[PDB]
Amino acid sequence: MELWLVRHGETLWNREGRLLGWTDLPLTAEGEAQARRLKGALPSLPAFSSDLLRARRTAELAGFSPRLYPELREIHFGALEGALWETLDPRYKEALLRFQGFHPPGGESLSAFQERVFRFLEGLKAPAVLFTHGGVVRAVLRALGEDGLVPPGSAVAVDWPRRVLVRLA
Repeated sequence: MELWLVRHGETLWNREGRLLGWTDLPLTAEGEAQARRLKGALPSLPAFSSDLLRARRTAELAGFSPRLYPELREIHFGALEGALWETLDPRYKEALLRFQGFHPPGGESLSAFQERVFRFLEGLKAPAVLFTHGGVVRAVLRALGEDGLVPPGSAVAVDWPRRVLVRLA
C-alpha cells in the first residue's frame, strides 16, 4: 500500500545536530518554508501525524488536516534528549549509526520504538500521508533493504510492505 512518509521541517536542533525526540521543538522559519513547499507536491491522501508540534505544524503548512497518533512520534531519547552528537558516548553513537542495540537511558529502546511504528502501519487500510520523524522513516527504509537519514522537510513513498517507491527531496 502506497504510504508517504514525511519528515517534519527543520528545527533548531536539526541544524545543530542535536538528538531530538519527545522534546517539543517548533519549526524554524526555514522549517516552515520547507513545509509550505510540500503543499501541492504531495498527493492529497488522508493524513496522519505524530502529535509533536513540528510534525503537526508541517502537516498544516503542507495543506493537510491529519489525525493525531502518538505512535508516529520520534523515538524518546530520555536523558539524551538534546544531547550533542559530538560528545555522545561512543556506545550510543555506534548504536544509532548502525540503528541497532540502542536504548537511551530514560527513553525508548530501538525495539520498542520500531514495534509501535510497524504496528501502526499495520492498522492502515488505505493509502495515506504520514507526517512523522527521521527515526520512523529510517525504520521503514531499513526494513525494506535500504537506508537513509532523510532531510527535514522531505518525503518518501513506499509500497508497504514490499518496497520503496520514490524519494522526494
